[PDB]
Formats: sequence, structure tokens, C-alpha cells
Amino acid sequence: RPDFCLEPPYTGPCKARIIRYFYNAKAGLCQTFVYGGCRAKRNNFKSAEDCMRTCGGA
Repeated sequence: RPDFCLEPPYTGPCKARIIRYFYNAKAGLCQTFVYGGCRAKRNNFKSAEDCMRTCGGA
């Protein structure tokens, strides 16, 4: 797994409320967070499957 999977979720400086998935490396699962709408980082996915496919295991 890519190092980016270990980064904390980043909402960013925009004020939208867009529900996205991030890999929570401490729990070993993809969870939702609120993305603000601009300046997304890599541990930000539109679906749980893509999240899990990129960053997970079991």
C-alpha cells in the first residue's frame, strides 16, 4: 500500500459538504468523511470499492 493511504482525510478550505471515503489505516477500513470541494488529496475516493482496492487488505 501507497504511503498516501496512511494520510489523514483532508476536508480542505472549501465549504461544500461532499461525502467521500478515506482509508483509515488505524481501523484498516474505508470510512466516510466530509470533503469541502476543492484541493482534494489522494486518500479521497468516491466509492468504498476504489478505496479498498487501492489501500486495503483484511
